[PDB]
Amino acid sequence: SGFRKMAFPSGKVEGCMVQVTCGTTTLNGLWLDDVVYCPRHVICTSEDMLNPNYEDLLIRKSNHNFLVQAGNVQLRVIGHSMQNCVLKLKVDTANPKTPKYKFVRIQPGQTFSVLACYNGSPSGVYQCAMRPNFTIKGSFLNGSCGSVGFNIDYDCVSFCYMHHMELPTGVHAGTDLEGNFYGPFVDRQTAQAAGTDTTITVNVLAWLYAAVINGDRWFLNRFTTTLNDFNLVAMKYNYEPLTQDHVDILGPLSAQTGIAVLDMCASLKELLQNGMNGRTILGSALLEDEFTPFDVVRQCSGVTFQ
Amino acid sequence: SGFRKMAFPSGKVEGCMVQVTCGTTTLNGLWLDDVVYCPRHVICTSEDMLNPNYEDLLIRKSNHNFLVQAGNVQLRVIGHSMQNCVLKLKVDTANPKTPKYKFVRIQPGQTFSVLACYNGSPSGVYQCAMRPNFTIKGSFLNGSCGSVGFNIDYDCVSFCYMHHMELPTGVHAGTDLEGNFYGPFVDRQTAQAAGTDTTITVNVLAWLYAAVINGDRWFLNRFTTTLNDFNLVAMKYNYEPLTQDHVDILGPLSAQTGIAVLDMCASLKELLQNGMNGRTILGSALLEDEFTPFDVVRQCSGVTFQ
Ligand SMILES: *[C@](O)(C(N)=O)[C@H](C[C@@H]1CCNC1=O)NC(=O)[C@H](CC1CC1)n1cccc(NC(=O)OC(C)(C)C)c1=O
Ligand SMILES: *[C@](O)(C(N)=O)[C@H](C[C@@H]1CCNC1=O)NC(=O)[C@H](CC1CC1)n1cccc(NC(=O)OC(C)(C)C)c1=O
Ligand SMILES: [Cl-]
Repeated sequence: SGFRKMAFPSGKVEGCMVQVTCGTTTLNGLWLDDVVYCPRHVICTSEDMLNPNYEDLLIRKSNHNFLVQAGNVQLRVIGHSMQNCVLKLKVDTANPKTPKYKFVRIQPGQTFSVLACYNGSPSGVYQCAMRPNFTIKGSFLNGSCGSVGFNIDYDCVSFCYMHHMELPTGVHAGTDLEGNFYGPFVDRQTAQAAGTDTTITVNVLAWLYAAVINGDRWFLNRFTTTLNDFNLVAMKYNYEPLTQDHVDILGPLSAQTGIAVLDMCASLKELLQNGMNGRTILGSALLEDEFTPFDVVRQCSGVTFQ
Repeated sequence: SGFRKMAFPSGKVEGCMVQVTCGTTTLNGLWLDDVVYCPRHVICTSEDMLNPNYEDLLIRKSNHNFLVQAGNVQLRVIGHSMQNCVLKLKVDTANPKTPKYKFVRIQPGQTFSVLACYNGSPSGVYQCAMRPNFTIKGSFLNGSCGSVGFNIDYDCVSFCYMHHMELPTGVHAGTDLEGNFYGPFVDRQTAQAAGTDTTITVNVLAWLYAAVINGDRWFLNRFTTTLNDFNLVAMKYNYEPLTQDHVDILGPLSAQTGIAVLDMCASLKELLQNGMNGRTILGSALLEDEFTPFDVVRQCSGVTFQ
């Protein structure tokens, strides 16, 4: 009973956070096995940030220019390389708390937990989504760079995000753990703007299913819709197109509630056209788009992590 | 920048969570030193839960009846006692990952993080407030009992909540770690209901401060109200009275933004009387009351925990 925006438990990632310092710049690093990963802009001064030639900057650095601290213990750096926009520091010590893990690149509309860190120390955890414009709506202050986003499957941590920068209107941009940016952003202190954002329709529908599961039913109507007619209405309110794959993906939730996906779509269509009339769904006065169908199943079925 | 509902890092609690099985009932326990703490209704069947005579049922229990599992490892139970609604199982092994901890009773209006567990394994983490009617709006399925609520200050875990119950309306009740219920609820199957709730005025003001810190300022106005005039209005909308102590507690946020509390209160008065008129504050179309002044200061100044 109840439905909450729920993060993964963070303990397996907490054990991997370290502090990386290069001269006067400090930020967070991820220590897995004998590698520490962090944003490459740890090597820049404020001078360099406007237009850094990173390759050039790194050449002038040495192993001993990188100070890596795990709690009380300094780790000796014995090597360094750059992959895309991340720096990999080989250290002499493998992390005894390294979990089973992999690195993944997620798609827009997918969700993940962020462990916000300052000076190598966990501060807080929260769930967000990769927006269709390839930003995230995070909560990040100066010092948070190198904080990571992740999913847990059973006992395997999938790392999908590392934090690099803030963009206009207080949204955030970063990379996968191979150092490729999500979206068309660069790690440069420069004028950059995200595209116009849209609502993740398939996630809105999953959350309507969560509502029904949790006993909010008032928005169910008597109608059905075609996919074509649903999209005509959705386009008009800046919703992402719903595809047949999305319809198929919502099938398990549809079977659990006995409400056909295109019946739920007719309900959503009406909500978009007429509004909510000051009425709430799962205690929300707007439609929520940061739960995937899998997130809903997980929470409503009680999936747990080893 | 940005502002999210943020839980504490859950790792220190995760290392304390175990599974407690008695006959047909499995739920979660908290393993600290050589004691496992769990809800005493673990000892009941179904006909027991009418009005269970806990003291009598416990006498008939053997230590051997309590199957405590910590990951792959059976903990041997060597004693058992009851304190109010909590069972203390003495086991032959002290938990090596026992953090620094305290047991505290929180006040209504204050927040904490919930680590929702099933079968002694973490499922997720989220932030809650102890409501003025002594319920929490959580997300708990069958198997969740024994999940705890906590705060962390530096390296110290303050355990404030252990989960026992769902009520009608999909809200939740439980005890402190000395086993005393928050509110007038009892641990048996008997029809039980939350009293009427109220909005935590001081928390709504803190969140309006959070919004200003983040540059969301459209609702600010040049007007001022007296405290009495504010309370005349807010009380009509089922908000808690704002006291001078609340005004003092908001001092830091007031000083940080330069906006006097009684200035800010005129915004709140106007938002109550006229609604938001299609706009949002920190992405919400409703007034949020589950951030304390401290939560705002912590998240907006990046304070850290290890
Ligand atoms: C990390 O480098 C860090 N040390 O934590 C920084 C985190 C951000 C600070 C404020 N919020 C954050 O998430 N990242 C930066 O400071 C980046 C560096 C990046 C380019 C390599 N950075 C530098 C300069 C400016 C900005 N952003 C900025 O000015 O944003 C607006 C919205 C004002 C245009 C930035 O992100
Ligand atoms: C735990 O005991 C557990 N095993 O996990 C139960 C957790 C709840 C089940 C679903 N969500 C929960 O939070 N708690 C109970 O089942 C309690 C037992 C407690 C009192 C000793 N319990 C027992 C009977 C009834 C109810 N509530 C109930 O039926 O509520 C509705 C809303 C259906 C009227 C209850 O919580
Ligand atoms: Cl809302």
